[PDB]
Amino acid sequence: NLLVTKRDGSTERINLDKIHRVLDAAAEGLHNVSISQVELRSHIQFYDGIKTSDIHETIIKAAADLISRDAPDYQYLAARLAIFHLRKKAYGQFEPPALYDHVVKMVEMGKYDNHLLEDYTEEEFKQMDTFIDHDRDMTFSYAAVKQLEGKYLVQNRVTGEIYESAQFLYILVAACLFSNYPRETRLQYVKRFYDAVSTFKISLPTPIMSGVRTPTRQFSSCVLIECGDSLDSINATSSAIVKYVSQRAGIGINAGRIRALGSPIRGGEAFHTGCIPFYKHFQTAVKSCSQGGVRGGAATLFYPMWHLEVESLLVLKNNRGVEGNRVRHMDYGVQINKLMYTRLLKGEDITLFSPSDVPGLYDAFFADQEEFERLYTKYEKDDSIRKQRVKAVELFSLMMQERASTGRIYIQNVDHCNTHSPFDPAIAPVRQSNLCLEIALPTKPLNDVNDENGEIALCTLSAFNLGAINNLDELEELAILAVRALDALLDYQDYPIPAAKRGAMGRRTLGIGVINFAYYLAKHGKRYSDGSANNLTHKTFEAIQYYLLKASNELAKEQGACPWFNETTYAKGILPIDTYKKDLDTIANEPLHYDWEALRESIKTHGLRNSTLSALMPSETSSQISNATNGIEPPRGYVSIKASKDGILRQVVPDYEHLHDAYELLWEMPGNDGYLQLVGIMQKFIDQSISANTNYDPSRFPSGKVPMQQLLKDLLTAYKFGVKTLYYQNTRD
Amino acid sequence: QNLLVTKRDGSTERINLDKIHRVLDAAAEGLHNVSISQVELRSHIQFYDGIKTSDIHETIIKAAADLISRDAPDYQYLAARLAIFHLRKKAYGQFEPPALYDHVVKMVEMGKYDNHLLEDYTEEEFKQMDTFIDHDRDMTFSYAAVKQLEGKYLVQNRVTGEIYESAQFLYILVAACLFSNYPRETRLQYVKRFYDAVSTFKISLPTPIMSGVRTPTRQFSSCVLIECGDSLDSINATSSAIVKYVSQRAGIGINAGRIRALGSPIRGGEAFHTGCIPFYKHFQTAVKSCSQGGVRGGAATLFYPMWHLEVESLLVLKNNRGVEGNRVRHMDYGVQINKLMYTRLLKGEDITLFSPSDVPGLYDAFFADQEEFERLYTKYEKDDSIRKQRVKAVELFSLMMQERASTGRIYIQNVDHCNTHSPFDPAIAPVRQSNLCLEIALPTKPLNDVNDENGEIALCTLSAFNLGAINNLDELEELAILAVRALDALLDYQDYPIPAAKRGAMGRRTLGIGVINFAYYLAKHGKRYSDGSANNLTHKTFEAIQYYLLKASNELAKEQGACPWFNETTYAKGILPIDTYKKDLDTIANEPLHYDWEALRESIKTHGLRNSTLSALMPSETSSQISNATNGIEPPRGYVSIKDGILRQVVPDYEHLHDAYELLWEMPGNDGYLQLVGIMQKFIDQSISANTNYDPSRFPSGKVPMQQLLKDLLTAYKFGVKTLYYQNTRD
Ligand SMILES: Nc1ncnc2c1ncn2[C@@H]1O[C@H](COP(=O)(O)OP(=O)(O)OP(=O)(O)O)[C@@H](O)[C@H]1O
Ligand SMILES: Nc1ncnc2c1ncn2[C@@H]1O[C@H](COP(=O)(O)OP(=O)(O)OP(=O)(O)O)[C@@H](O)[C@H]1O
Ligand SMILES: Nc1ncnc2c1ncn2[C@@H]1O[C@H](COP(=O)(O)OP(=O)(O)OP(=O)(O)O)[C@@H](O)[C@H]1O
Ligand SMILES: Nc1ncnc2c1ncn2[C@@H]1O[C@H](COP(=O)(O)OP(=O)(O)OP(=O)(O)O)[C@@H](O)[C@H]1O
Ligand SMILES: Nc1ncnc2c1ncn2[C@@H]1O[C@H](COP(=O)(O)OP(=O)(O)OP(=O)(O)O)[C@@H](O)[C@H]1O
Ligand SMILES: Nc1ncnc2c1ncn2[C@@H]1O[C@H](COP(=O)(O)OP(=O)(O)OP(=O)(O)O)[C@@H](O)[C@H]1O
Ligand SMILES: Nc1ccn([C@@H]2O[C@H](COP(=O)(O)OP(=O)(O)O)[C@@H](O)[C@H]2O)c(=O)n1
Ligand SMILES: Nc1ccn([C@@H]2O[C@H](COP(=O)(O)OP(=O)(O)O)[C@@H](O)[C@H]2O)c(=O)n1
Ligand SMILES: [Mg+2]
Ligand SMILES: [Mg+2]
Ligand SMILES: [Mg+2]
Ligand SMILES: [Mg+2]
Repeated sequence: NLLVTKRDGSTERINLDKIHRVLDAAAEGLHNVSISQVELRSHIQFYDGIKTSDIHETIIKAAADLISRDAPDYQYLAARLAIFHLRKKAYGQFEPPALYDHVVKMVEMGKYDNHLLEDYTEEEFKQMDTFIDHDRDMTFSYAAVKQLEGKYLVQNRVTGEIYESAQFLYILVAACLFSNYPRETRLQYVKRFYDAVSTFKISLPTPIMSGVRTPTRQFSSCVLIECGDSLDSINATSSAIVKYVSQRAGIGINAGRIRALGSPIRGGEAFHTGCIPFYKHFQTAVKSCSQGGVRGGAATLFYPMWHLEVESLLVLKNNRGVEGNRVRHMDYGVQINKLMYTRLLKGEDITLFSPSDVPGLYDAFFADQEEFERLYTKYEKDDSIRKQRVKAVELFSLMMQERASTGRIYIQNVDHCNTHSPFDPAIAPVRQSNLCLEIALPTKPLNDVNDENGEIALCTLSAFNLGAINNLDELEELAILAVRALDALLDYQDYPIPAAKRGAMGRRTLGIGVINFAYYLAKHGKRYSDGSANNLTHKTFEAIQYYLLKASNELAKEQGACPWFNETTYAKGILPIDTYKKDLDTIANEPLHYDWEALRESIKTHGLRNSTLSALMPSETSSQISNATNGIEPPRGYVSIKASKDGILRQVVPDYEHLHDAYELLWEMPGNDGYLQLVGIMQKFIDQSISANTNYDPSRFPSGKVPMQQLLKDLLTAYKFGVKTLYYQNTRD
Repeated sequence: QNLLVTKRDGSTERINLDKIHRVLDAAAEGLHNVSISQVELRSHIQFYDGIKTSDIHETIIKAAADLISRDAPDYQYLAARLAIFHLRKKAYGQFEPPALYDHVVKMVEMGKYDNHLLEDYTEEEFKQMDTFIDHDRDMTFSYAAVKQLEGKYLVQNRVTGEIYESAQFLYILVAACLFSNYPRETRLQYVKRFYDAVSTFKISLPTPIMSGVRTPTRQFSSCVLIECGDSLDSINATSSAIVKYVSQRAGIGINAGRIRALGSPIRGGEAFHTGCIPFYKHFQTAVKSCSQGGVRGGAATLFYPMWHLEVESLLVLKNNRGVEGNRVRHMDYGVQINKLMYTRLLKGEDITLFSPSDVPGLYDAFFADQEEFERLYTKYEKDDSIRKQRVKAVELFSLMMQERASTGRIYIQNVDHCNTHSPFDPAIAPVRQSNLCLEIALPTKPLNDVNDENGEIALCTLSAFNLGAINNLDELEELAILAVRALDALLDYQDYPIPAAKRGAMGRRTLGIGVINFAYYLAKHGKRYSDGSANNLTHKTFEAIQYYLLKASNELAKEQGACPWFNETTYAKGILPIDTYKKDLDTIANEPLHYDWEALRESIKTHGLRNSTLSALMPSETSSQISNATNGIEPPRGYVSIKDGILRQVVPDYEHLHDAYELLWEMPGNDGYLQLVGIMQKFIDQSISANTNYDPSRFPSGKVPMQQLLKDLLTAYKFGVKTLYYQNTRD
């Protein structure tokens, strides 16, 4: 005699057969799943007059809780049930409308960009509708669908109303990005690109997934802003942060130029009150807005190791201090070079300077290591220059201690970023990184928010799904599609800050990485830790960079090289294979299989459409769409528990049934050596950097505490193999 | 063995107590009831072998300063002169200052003085200005004055600590700079007259003028008012202007009430608005990012309407019982209230809260049109389609007064009073905010960029009349001419880092001239604050002040032209403050107008005013110490006030007036004080930094009841009080 409340507000007798019908449809083709089990977990929570939507959410939750090693197919059962509900939420029915009718209505509501109706005819929308396979929504895993409804699908962030479905997302991303292409080839690209992303061969980032089709055009994930030593630059930097955080971007801030506490201002008219009060101002700029209504804003701030306030800056995330000297809600990257490590190894002292007191030292730190060492030792001997001496061991230990405590103190090897780089340090040095330490681009400080002479670096991302290819030669066509889409995006999107448009239009920097690398190694029967994957990694990432360059080179023939191509090492006929750190020759003997010399000349002759092409991002969120292992990281477990706005999610490794023994889980590794070696080998070909993690299990160490010696050893090992940056440090609980 | 001292050059010589004694005799000349032996004994015991001669001098300064008392007040002059002696050595290497011209040349060469001085004046003119100077006026400072001189005002290295000048050089060059664009026929006559006025303490100058005017950095406006719009572009523009102006000696008043509430849709729902508090935090770090020109810390007051949707969250931002996520403690706040809000309180009704983005026209009418506000308010209160929240008026007001009592830093602005009794036409240029210390009330316009030419930032330049230095009220005629001319010339002389600020300054040319030594003034007339015995005297006094201020600015309009936007003032329509004051004042004062305001009215309507505003009563907490004045209109805490460390300051003429003063905690309540404020406000163009005071021990169970807090609040409104500054609670 129990009643349920329908969508129209009316009530009718409960019908358990209707629910069974829906469960049957979602369980089609699945193995080792039980409808009864979901029913048992669901029926008990029903009550008189329960809303029909609350019933649907109950059975989704019930199926999601049953995701396990014994029955992994619950990941599709839970996903499909969620898909069913999302259809009702968006369309009021299961079957999606015609694409054209959908677009017209959505443009009328102001949810889609007007250009869609201007750039495509009704005939073309009907033709694009034939490209769409809505049954591909039944190929998602549960974690994927939660990211879709939570972040990616176009929706009202106040109401919660869903406006679209996954395949409309995919086709309109493709339609918008190729909207400026000639009608002779346009739809052919739209279809090819739609297939590539909807069948998970190419992975798209969050701001593209949630942005490309909306009236707000900003799809770059990474924004790099260099701050100058003036109030005008600090104000400009702060404004650019607020504007770009609110428009879907994560921020990298370089504030190393700012003079130290106690420095004179205007000849001594003022006493400099320090960097920390300005860091706080950058922090509130980041936390002032949400990231385009999708997630919270975040930033990583960079400063040199030899900065005079470095001992104060290193403990900014430490919870044991007053608010006066704590800036906890930002991450930090300490910038290091060969000389600093040398002082550590020789057990010597490091001299701290304010960049305002040492002419030329800051610039040489990134561009010229010989000049740096000349100026550094010269200023160390100058009594007239304000300075402070610290033991290198104590300084490094403090850094690694804070890195261990928080996990969010990062390292950037600035010499590696410039000796092995797509840029000439004498023309455009790399002086910072981004939020997740995989981006390395040239920048220039601003004197105003609208300063035409400043440069903010933008990087637009994507990733190759290494688990979705049978041969490395598939990367060629995939690279062409990826490069063309991201490069066309640069002309398509808008730029709230003029200095950012400068860097984007001048360099056209792309950052394309990989996902499902752990799955990839598992299929080849290799491991992270023992070194069995060294040569396979070398072979694999050679193919990736080669086809990326080849695609960008061909696109230069068609549309012209980027305006500032002559500032690259590529322009001088220098390739990544020429400048890598030679210690890599001791850990890999895989030969080059592709014709780089023919490629070298073609680049030297026609140039590149893009100054950078590769960067290995963590893909923490975006990789969940294809149920991939994120980036290059090994999974935590066969069934991982990840975070979400709704609650906890269970995510299964791809093909657990056949590869349960093939995977090497994160905490099954003896140490970081094997991992750091793979990262170094990757870096040989990667244009920018890699979001490299370090991992430590306290229980594997005596007295349950990781010795400082081990931390410093892995740090030096990373530098030895040319690793440019270090991201998270994970400490097991 | 013999005890040695270390000289300045690093050498040593046998200690000579006679040298110290001789220095003490020079500083004690003409003083009474002081003992050199007392100072020497306290100093000698702290001496040690090889003691630096400069540490010797600092010791005898401390010794004299510790003997400052009611019994022997002249130690305040003993300690000061000793401090002046030492400051001479630091700046010149000797007691006697160099010739003015040689000093200026060297300081310009060192980059400590502005280049224009050597361009605008000849060597002959500097030698002539040197004849105006009386360096012996340095011996007329009190100790607190000299501590502010060496600490904040004298040109010095903020990293080194090196002093570069003395007080009379400060005074002569402030005058020389401000009148530097004057015709040579009258220029040096203005320089001498103005130098005499400030060095003999007739006119009091504010901190950024005292520490700024002669330096290469030209920004001397004390108050900067920035209105923020509901957009990121405006928020970014506001943040930039704050950082720039704090760094250049200014205090900030922020209007952030237009910002839509937490939960509001953005771009039709593309985003969820995360609230005002994260932006308030961004403003706080902007204020605290810089020092104020190297002199003191940055500070700001932020303003919002009482009917804002987040008002309950905004009111507790200084409350120390919360996580950092919803606490912005290092800023002050001004709650904006009007008649309709008070009515709901008195009637025991509800107040409806809105986000200004959801109530078209309500925010503007809140300041400009009380009739239209009530129409829109009641209309929107019944609209179900409009997001809203209802709160009992009693509970909302109690929360506000609770946080005001706990912190002392939650302020009140009666926005209707600020626009019905104003030099500005609310239909053209409404007053929508105040400043840091709640005495400034000027028009603003939000910016869309830091370089936006269509925005308006309000700047106010300050000064004060020393009421304890005048013999008759007609001496204000001369002093007003000097004060107005100096501040008006300053506007063309100084620079403007933000274009929107230059717009308001050049367009309205708003000045804020107040008073100091008011407590000393009442004491000389045998009046008190509390009983109402000074109501008519206050009326008579502040009538003369505003009249002579308007008259000075009216004459200045004839000579140089009225301000560009004079047409936006009530003065332009022939309306005077004596026409628009709150009528309840007629019940607490029957003093007639002694000056010809009708003749002035005709003159203003014809020739205009050089300045849109002229009067504002600032607290003058720092600047008043220079003349050893009682600060502003506030009564002293004691005969010896304790304000490097601790300072002792004696009220002027303690010997003859110890019985005439009425100390702060000798008062029954705030009624007598609030009536004086209301009477003052009748003539004041802008507002007054009005304090409320409470002694818990006078109340049952040692706690001031909310009913009493609300009574004083309503009393202030009753008498047309525009703003409320500090609430002081006795310990
Ligand atoms: N009478 C019912 N008794 C039990 N479950 C029901 C009943 N009607 C619908 N459900 C279940 O509720 C869930 C949500 O279905 P649905 O979104 O179609 O709700 P609805 O009220 O039927 O909507 P509409 O009337 O627009 O079709 C489904 O799992 C469906 O099987
Ligand atoms: N052909 C289908 N294949 C898969 N899922 C479907 C199909 N048709 C409908 N669904 C989904 O199943 C759920 C229930 O659909 P539907 O409203 O038709 O049934 P019901 O609500 O149980 O019954 P009714 O609403 O007619 O009382 C919805 O979430 C809908 O999107
Ligand atoms: N009042 C202040 N308080 C604290 N820091 C300040 C202040 N003014 C400027 N700074 C800092 O001093 C540095 C220089 O400031 P800025 O360049 O804008 O002024 P400037 O006139 O060029 O002086 P300088 O010639 O010394 O550089 C910057 O790091 C800025 O943040
Ligand atoms: N991502 C964001 N997170 C939080 N607050 C935001 C964000 N973007 C904008 N805001 C706030 O929303 C308000 C409106 O923003 P703004 O005017 O700059 O953008 P807009 O495109 O004009 O949007 P709208 O048309 O809704 O006004 C401002 O108060 C601003 O601070
Ligand atoms: N030999 C001394 N013994 C004791 N007190 C002294 C001696 N010389 C100076 N003083 C006192 O020290 C204080 C500081 O005086 P002053 O600045 O002139 O020091 P100084 O070393 O004598 O400098 P300078 O050489 O420039 O005259 C004064 O009170 C002075 O009387
Ligand atoms: N004529 C004066 N009137 C008042 N104070 C003076 C006079 N001459 C000097 N002083 C002050 O007295 C202090 C001491 O002056 P001065 O250096 O000449 O004497 P001293 O330090 O005691 O002895 P010494 O000759 O060893 O320096 C200084 O602070 C100086 O400014
Ligand atoms: N929570 C996050 C995650 C990523 N990012 C940005 O996205 C870049 C790559 O991160 P990612 O590949 O994990 O991001 P997703 O696109 O996978 O969400 C980083 O450099 C950040 O700039 C961010 O701003 N905020
Ligand atoms: N600590 C202070 C005090 C005052 N002020 C500014 O000075 C104005 C009047 O204060 P005041 O007259 O007490 O300042 P002084 O000139 O006496 O130092 C206020 O409106 C503030 O804008 C400031 O910026 N910082
Ligand atoms: Mg139904
Ligand atoms: Mg500078
Ligand atoms: Mg001496
Ligand atoms: Mg807007």
